[PDB]
Amino acid sequence: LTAAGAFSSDERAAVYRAIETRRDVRDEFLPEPLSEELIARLLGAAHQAPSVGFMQPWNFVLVRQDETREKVWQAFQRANDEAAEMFSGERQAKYRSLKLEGIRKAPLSICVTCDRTRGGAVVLGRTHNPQMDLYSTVCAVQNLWLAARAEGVGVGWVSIFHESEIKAILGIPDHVEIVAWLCLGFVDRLYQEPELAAKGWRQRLPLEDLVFEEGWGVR
Amino acid sequence: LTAAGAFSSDERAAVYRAIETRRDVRDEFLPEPLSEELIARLLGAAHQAPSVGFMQPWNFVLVRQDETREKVWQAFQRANDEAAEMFSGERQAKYRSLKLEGIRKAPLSICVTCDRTRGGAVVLGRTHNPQMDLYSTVCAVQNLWLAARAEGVGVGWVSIFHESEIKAILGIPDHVEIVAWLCLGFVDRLYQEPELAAKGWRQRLPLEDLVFEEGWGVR
Ligand SMILES: Cc1cc2nc3c(=O)[nH]c(=O)nc-3n(C[C@H](O)[C@H](O)[C@H](O)COP(=O)(O)O)c2cc1C
Ligand SMILES: Cc1cc2nc3c(=O)[nH]c(=O)nc-3n(C[C@H](O)[C@H](O)[C@H](O)COP(=O)(O)O)c2cc1C
Repeated sequence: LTAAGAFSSDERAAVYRAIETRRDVRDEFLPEPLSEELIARLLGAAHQAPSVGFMQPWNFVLVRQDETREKVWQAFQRANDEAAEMFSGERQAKYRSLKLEGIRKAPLSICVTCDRTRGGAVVLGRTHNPQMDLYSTVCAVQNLWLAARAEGVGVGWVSIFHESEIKAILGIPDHVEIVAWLCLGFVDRLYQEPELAAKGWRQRLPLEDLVFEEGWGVR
Repeated sequence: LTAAGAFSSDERAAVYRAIETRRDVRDEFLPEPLSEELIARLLGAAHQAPSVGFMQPWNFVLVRQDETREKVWQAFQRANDEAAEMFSGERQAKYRSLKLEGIRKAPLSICVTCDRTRGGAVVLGRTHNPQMDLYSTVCAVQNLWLAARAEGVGVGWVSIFHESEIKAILGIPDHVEIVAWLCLGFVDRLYQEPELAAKGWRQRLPLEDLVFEEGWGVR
């Protein structure tokens, strides 16, 4: 190991700037393809996330064809109407007004998966909670989401669809599970607070109400 | 919604630095207490994470007492004994020589939970994959891991336990699930590559092997 400590004031500020201004983007994606170099940078950041037992359970399928985007978007529509019919009155009306994906518009999409069987028979750290491998994959997603913002690339996670329909589109095996579908593209503008808060779907919870001391429920 | 774009060369480098140099720390934690302000910043960061339907399913149980850390440590050991047992001969010995937690060393520990029933009867984006709320919570963890790195603070995830045991020690309800136990403390030395690689457990996988173009298995 080598010497380490806190970043400089400017370095820490750049770190919190990405964490604080990254948004989940749906409708602001610009049409320019992301350079090959920029993509390698984004995947690299993801590849450096931590992973249980250093399993590195992830795979990334790059999707850049209209044909594929169309099939995925339709799978979204089928699922989204279904989700829509799970609400009523004004909350349903409000649900149908939200943009929940940017699939056909984002010049790039990425389906991040988790190979449940990588790492051999037994994987360190996943001996007691088997979901840790999936969680590892999410860490890879956030690292990319954060790297993306710094590059001025908007990223949007889309989870509205029946998994099996997507695995069919991409040919993903049974031992591999989809963790996320991500829409990517440059942006020249972002919301300053979560879009769902601005559109009145749900507001930011008071952090002070979610922190306990020693025991659950104890402030 | 306002104008936005890529970070400056220096800001981008800072974000990538945290991403590339952060590690899972187990045995280098320092006894020095973290200030309440430093803890607010780390928690603030996590709370800036994305969350399905803006669910914000997380809660953070700060642990700072010797007695709690002792009970939690015993839990770890039992779990870890039965885990080591799952490896044979050569590998088992290697497993046993690894340090997989700094529960007793870390001056601060944080149990990050996910309330499966928050957000109402139905929660946006979580109508097809009921796991999206846990995934959201992992995003919170990764933001805290990254901010912590910039603060010169180390973070170590420990998942080798029998969850039911930890829930009982912290008095966590049935509708709430533990996503992660994070050990925290200042750190002045960090491995230059994942500790498990340096110790011969698993090497870094070749990213080129995990990226596909358009469909699974296609280069
Ligand atoms: C696991 C997960 C799944 C998500 N799925 C969707 C989705 O399907 N459609 C969508 O518009 N947003 C989706 N989101 C984004 C949240 O709605 C978003 O985090 C929040 O409303 C805005 O957060 P932000 O302003 O930090 O981006 C998802 C987020 C997470 C963490
Ligand atoms: C979901 C998850 C659970 C983990 N659980 C443990 C654990 O129980 N004990 C441990 O020593 N490390 C644990 N780790 C850390 C990994 O072993 C470590 O991230 C990897 O070997 C190299 O990580 P780094 O690049 O962060 O150093 C966990 C990581 C993840 C993502």
